[PDB]
Amino acid sequence: PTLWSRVTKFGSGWGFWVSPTVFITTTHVIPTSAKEFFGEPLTSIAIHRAGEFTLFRFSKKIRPDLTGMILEEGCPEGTVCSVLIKRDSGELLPLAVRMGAIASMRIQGRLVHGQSGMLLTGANAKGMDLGTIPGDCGAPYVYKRANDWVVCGVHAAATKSGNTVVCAVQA
Amino acid sequence: APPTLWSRVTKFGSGWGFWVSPTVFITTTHVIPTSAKEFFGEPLTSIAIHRAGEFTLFRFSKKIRPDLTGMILEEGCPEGTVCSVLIKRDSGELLPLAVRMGAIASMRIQGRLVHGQSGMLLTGANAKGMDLGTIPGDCGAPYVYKRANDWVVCGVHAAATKSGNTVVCAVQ
Amino acid sequence: PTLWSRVTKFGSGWGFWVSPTVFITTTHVIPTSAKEFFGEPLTSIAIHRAGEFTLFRFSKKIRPDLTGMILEEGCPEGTVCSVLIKRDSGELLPLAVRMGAIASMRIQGRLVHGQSGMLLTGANAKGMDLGTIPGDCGAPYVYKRANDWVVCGVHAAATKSGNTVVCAVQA
Amino acid sequence: APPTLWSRVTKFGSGWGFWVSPTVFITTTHVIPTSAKEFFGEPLTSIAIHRAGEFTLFRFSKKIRPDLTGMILEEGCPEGTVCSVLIKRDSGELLPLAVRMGAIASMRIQGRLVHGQSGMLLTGANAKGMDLGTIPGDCGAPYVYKRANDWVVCGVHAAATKSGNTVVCAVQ
Ligand SMILES: O=C(O)c1ccccc1OC(F)(F)F
Ligand SMILES: O=C(O)c1ccccc1OC(F)(F)F
Repeated sequence: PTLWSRVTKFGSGWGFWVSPTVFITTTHVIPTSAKEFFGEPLTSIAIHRAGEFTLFRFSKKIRPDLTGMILEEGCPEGTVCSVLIKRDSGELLPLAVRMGAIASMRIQGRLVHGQSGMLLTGANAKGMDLGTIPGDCGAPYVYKRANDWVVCGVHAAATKSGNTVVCAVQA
Repeated sequence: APPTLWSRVTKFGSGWGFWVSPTVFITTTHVIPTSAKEFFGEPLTSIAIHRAGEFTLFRFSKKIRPDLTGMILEEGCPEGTVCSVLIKRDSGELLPLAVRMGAIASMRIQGRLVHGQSGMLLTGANAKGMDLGTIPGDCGAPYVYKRANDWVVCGVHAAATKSGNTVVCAVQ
Repeated sequence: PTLWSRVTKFGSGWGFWVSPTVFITTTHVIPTSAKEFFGEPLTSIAIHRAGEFTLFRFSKKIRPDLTGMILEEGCPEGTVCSVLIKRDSGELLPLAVRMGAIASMRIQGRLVHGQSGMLLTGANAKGMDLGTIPGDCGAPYVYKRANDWVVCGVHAAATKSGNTVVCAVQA
Repeated sequence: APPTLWSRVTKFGSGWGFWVSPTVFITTTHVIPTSAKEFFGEPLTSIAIHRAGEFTLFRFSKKIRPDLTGMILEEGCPEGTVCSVLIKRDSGELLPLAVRMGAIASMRIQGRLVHGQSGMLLTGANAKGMDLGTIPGDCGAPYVYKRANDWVVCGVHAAATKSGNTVVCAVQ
């Protein structure tokens, strides 16, 4: 009965269960030495990568407690999403982000491609929480539309200021 | 928010309260159990109650929480200050909901008349629900913000609109 | 062909032409000594006041160049409106405001009733423009909905900070 | 924005340009008339052109605008800075559109590849239109912001998305 339930610690960051068999994450957090994930051998896992966005489809239900949600290739410009950040502290941190255009976007010295957005906290977090930290990568971008939650990508990067974030998206 | 702030948040009646010092506990008036004659081992006799509408402050005659340092409680915060509401949810999960504070207001929220410092949640578009917004069970949860050095507490969770987006913090 | 066209200097502030015969303004800006407005005698003008919101209906078309727009009693909580500020300088200043609840709201020492909102400029204007000044009262609150512009009230007050505004609304 | 800043905004080709000093005029590359051999009485011969994609700077050999003081032009602004875009519209109307600036970006805007400092308009929800947003005619309009004492200029209007909400400022 909760979206928070779907946000799972993974590699150097997090990922998100879209359904009992589909898990999405940020490509840079995935382990580079692995034979199995969540007790299924890589043998049995379809991997689909598109830049900083990776989708895994398992051959058996890993989370049969979940129903399948809508996944979309980003959202309409001006949509206000929630980035669902979990911290190792036990803290849950849903932050509002106004989404902008698809772009390639030089984020502290790095070329990153995805949908840009700006945190509504503007306070421009520098250790009060209120913004993202490197450890948060792979957290999902969701919003409510009619009666349904939509997930439209995963957290790939953020600028020192904290104002600008990049959501990696399905191709 | 630091653990010593989470530490001050106590389960109380139909919601929560917050330890400002070893002898001072604050909460929302409507969560206080109406028939209670004793709190933390002390009878009403031994407790100073100060009530102003939906804000209630208890001062005990002995240190109930000697592990704590006295903190700054202020009468709300400056307009435009972004606060965290320290909400505990099922399973030792900590939910510090970001809120932009505005004006001292009076409102009718679902039949009932409410007075305090209004704010708007910064967690999502329609914050209607337990995942992005408040629930009745969160009443009494403290509003807090970090200054240059400090954290300060400025009120307790009293109400939210059917939409989710607007909250009311009751104030000293 | 422009919404800006409908924003007309008036008394100590402004008002807005909803149609050729209907003009809305903030009650406190209206002149307290008058026999005619826009060349029609008060004789011929229906006045409807509700607190800080006043509607005038003329007996003849004053602005027959305009079509009639939708007027609504405030908007849904979380709607992002535009306050259409005109300055005596010639400047046009559309500012985004996220609307909140109907409330009575003590704004620098004054009881004002209407829909509260917060300026997205957050910078909290103190002489860069980016916020309202007393002279701006009566400016309309509009937003786009399907193919139609909606007007849902007029600017009645703002806090020193600049963050909080009150939109006066139809009863 | 002060009148001495509005004063610097000149009608130029398919849009606008801006006088940084008596001898320095900046604009968006794509508004420059392609067949022009003379500007403000001077032939190309006598003008220093510096071009970096969609930003063009002209330095003349004589004071074209001796009424002006030299101003600070910077290579864009810090992330989170709120700028004004100094747009002139039909009838001596002045439209300083509020924009929150973000990251140096590369985008495809309606078939065409664009590079500069991205921002989001603060004028309304869907800024699609001339009343809340930009139009093709606004290209070259300067981006400016007020500091403690100063105003600074940090780029010129190069592009906007079909939605309205995202703009691109080309930078030195
Ligand atoms: O001191 C205790 O017994 C205690 C134990 C767990 C949690 C809170 C406590 O403090 C108090 F609220 F005062 F009871
Ligand atoms: O100095 C002038 O002739 C002048 C007159 C009106 C507007 C701009 C002007 O400056 C210049 F752009 F340089 F032409």
